Amino acid sequence: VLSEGEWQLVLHVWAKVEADVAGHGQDILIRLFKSHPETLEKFDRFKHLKTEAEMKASEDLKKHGVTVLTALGAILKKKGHHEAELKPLAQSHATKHKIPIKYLEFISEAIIHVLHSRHPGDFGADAQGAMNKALELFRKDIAAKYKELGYQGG
Ligand code: HEM
Repeated sequence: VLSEGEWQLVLHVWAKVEADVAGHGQDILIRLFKSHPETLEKFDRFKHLKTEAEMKASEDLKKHGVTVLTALGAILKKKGHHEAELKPLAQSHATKHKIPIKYLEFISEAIIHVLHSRHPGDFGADAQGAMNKALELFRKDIAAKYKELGYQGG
């Protein structure tokens, strides 16, 4: 789907994420919750966290951010050949809970924001476009897996 050069830009910046998965995951989740507070409602065990400092101090939130970015990184490294990885994630997101595709757009925005805030020298326009396409592909394929399970993602 993406070109080889696009995937290489995606994985180049992802290598920077891997130097500090926990910190990236905290900042991505906090940006998501700050920018779109309705998403915090989906996490019953994070609802009692009232400030950014409380969110940074929560080991539970930090652990979940690592779980999130580990799954995403594994998907990105498949360079689109990710059906076996996306199916369980769709089930996690469409069965136990109901995570609309729009919420995946919100977290994608937070991912772009944090990557550019931390790594501007390795996340210029071409890299941003590549990551945007990779996350678009992720969201499109997740949406199809949602429908397979009976969830329209709305
Ligand atoms: C890049 C996008 C995302 C990725 C890669 C991702 C990944 C994951 C993973 C790996 C799990 C654990 C699944 C398991 O082990 O059973 C999970 C659970 C969950 N996700 Fe996501 N997630 C993403 C976005 C979101 C968003 C945007 C929301 C809500 C607005 C959300 C809500 C949840 C909830 C509520 C759970 C259950 C966690 C719990 O039981 O405490 N996810 N996610």
